[PDB]
Amino acid sequence: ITGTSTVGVGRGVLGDQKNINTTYSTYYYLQDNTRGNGIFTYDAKYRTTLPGSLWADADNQFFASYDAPAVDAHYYAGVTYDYYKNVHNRLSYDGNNAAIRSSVHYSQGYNNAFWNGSQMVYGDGDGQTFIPLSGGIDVVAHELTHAVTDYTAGLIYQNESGAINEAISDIFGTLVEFYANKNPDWEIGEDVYTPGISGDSLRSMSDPAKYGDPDHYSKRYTGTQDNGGVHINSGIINKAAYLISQGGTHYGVSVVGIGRDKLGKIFYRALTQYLTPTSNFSQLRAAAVQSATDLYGSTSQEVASVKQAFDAVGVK
Ligand SMILES: CC(C)C[C@H](NP(=O)(O)CNC(=O)OCc1ccccc1)C(=O)NCC(=O)O
Ligand SMILES: [Ca+2]
Ligand SMILES: [Ca+2]
Ligand SMILES: [Ca+2]
Ligand SMILES: [Ca+2]
Ligand SMILES: [Zn+2]
Repeated sequence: ITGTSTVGVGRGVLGDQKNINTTYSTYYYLQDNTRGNGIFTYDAKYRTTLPGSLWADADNQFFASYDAPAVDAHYYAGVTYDYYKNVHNRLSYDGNNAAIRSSVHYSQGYNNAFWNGSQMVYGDGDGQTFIPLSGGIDVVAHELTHAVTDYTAGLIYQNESGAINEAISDIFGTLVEFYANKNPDWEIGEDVYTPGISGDSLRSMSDPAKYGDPDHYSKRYTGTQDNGGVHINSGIINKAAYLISQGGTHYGVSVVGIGRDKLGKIFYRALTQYLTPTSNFSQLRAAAVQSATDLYGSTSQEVASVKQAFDAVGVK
């Protein structure tokens, strides 16, 4: 909407206070004009029609329980925009500052979040498996990264390409979580998963097997559930990414870590210059090796480490 840029204040899902960019025209709307062509947050009102209504508030204060998922979706979309712009020189998900749209309060007891082809969508959870999912910065960045993937490599959402698609979202979700630097880790969704259980998460990149996911190509799932295991087999690539960054010895294969920034540069280049809609794991290995070669040179430690990591997870 047309209006003047303002700064509201509120509390997120975890009870933390933050400032948010809003727009004033009669009401204060969750419309952040400071980033690209805007970040817009909508109320789905417990229903499934999308996007719902642009979030309107009378006083620019967002401290109601109902406000919390909107505050975090809006704010963490901003952080994710900043990561892509500042770290990768990418302007929004399409590279041309497309408006970023999110809807919260989707459906009832909805234990998931997704990119629907046009926007991000967040359930509130059922209060047992999840609390409102926008409370996780890794979750928000995971969802926006699906949009980046769709506009770039275009990895088809099934089987190996789909598992790469998922891993790309977990990798950048995690790198955004480190960028914001609040309780960062290599776990996925820990901030909004199972409020009654401490110390767990939906997935782990450092040890995917902790939550039943494969950490070696020999353990890949090839059934039909979960689109051919896109959230399962992602563990193989998540493990490789973790090893590239942090190092370690996995099934006897030692990897020299090169750090998060270089992991991010290598995978961003692979995503945007080499991967295609049908890439499999072997082709991802080749893309990451080529990307590291471009950035650091054929004889570099970075290239050697990428090879070590894929060797470690059984991907040739
Ligand atoms: C980071 C998580 C908290 C949320 C994350 N959600 P996600 O991977 O975006 C869900 N994916 C999804 O719904 O894809 C199906 C789809 C939806 C809409 C259009 C096209 C395809 C997840 O791992 N979900 C688990 C699952 O769906 O099994
Ligand atoms: Ca208010
Ligand atoms: Ca964390
Ligand atoms: Ca995390
Ligand atoms: Ca938990
Ligand atoms: Zn996903």
